[PDB]
Amino acid sequence: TLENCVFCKIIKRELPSTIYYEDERVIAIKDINPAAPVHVLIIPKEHIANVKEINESNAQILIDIHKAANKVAEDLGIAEKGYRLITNCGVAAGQTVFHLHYHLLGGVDMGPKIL
Amino acid sequence: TLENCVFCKIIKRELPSTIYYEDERVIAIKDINPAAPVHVLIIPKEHIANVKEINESNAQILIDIHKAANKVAEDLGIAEKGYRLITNCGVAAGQTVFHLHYHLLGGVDMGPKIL
Ligand SMILES: [Zn+2]
Ligand SMILES: [Zn+2]
Repeated sequence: TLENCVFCKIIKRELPSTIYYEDERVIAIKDINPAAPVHVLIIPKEHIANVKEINESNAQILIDIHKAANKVAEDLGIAEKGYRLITNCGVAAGQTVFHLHYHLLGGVDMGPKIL
Repeated sequence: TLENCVFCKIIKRELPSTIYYEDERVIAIKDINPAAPVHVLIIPKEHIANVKEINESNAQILIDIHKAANKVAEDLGIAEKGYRLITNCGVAAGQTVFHLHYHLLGGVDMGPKIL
């Protein structure tokens, strides 16, 4: 855990959340400034800055991350039409919370341009 | 392999490519219609439609995928400023080639809006 990390705080129940999935390794929460009708953040409980810090010792968390993305996509009714997953590394990529997460986005036709 | 899949063809050398990383499980190639100065597709050799088909039996490929994304991000000089990874499931999410891949995007400030 990092003292000053909003997601770490959310995990330890120092701030509120809307939690769509949870276990000892990962949590999935509602993004409070959604960029699409369904916008969930899939967050590993271990504080790691972004995917640049993933390596041989911790990489299994990617599995949990994608597992929970799929389960939540089903639970929230976007799985069949589909969805986008995004993770960012660094401020140039738009990262503003430096604790690894994927954005699960869905419920609107997002179309051709990915950027 | 699927007969009619462009990426499968690329892998079997029936079409050309610019290949930044390769082993028996994964390949990373240049996107020929780049959406950013660096735009690489990270593609598992096994033909799977998108991440909705990832499950307990095949999920280890996510690791290879993120490993190669990181190595290529370093090789191409975008790792330090950072980068975005994107994968899409379904036409509503903008998927047009139905063989699982991540887009590795970098070399330009992409900023706040992820969609
Ligand atoms: Zn944290
Ligand atoms: Zn294929």
